[PDB]
Amino acid sequence: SFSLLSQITPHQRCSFYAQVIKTWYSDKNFTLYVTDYTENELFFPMSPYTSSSRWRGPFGRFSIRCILWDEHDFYCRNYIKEGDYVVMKNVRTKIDHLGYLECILHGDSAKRYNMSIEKVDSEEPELNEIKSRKRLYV
DNA sequence: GGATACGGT
Repeated sequence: SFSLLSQITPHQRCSFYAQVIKTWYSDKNFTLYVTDYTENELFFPMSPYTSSSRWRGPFGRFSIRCILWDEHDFYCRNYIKEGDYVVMKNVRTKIDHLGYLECILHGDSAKRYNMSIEKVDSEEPELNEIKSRKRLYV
């Protein structure tokens, strides 16, 4: 069962459609910042007043950090791009050291949790409400 | 397992 990002809470597993806003690779993991243009009180409030950021929106509490480890990292690092639409299935949520929600994909070689992320074609109607909502904020 | 909304590798 799919949730809107407004609906997700810490320390569960969930699934959602989203757009990728920001990527960052490192030698430990791959990070996505993603949104479905719904608000969550535990999301970081992104400021439009920061000087010099490459972030162009959405602002306020509208996006979530996803940390991708191991096979998820290796698969996505050079594949998932800023602007892409994704569907993410059976991922874990937690709270960071400051009280903010984030999503995690741990390594799962034993294939216990059936986690996945894959690209979604821009034309898929599953993305329609994301698109409809994004019009509110541009 | 990383470590704060940047950095744009």
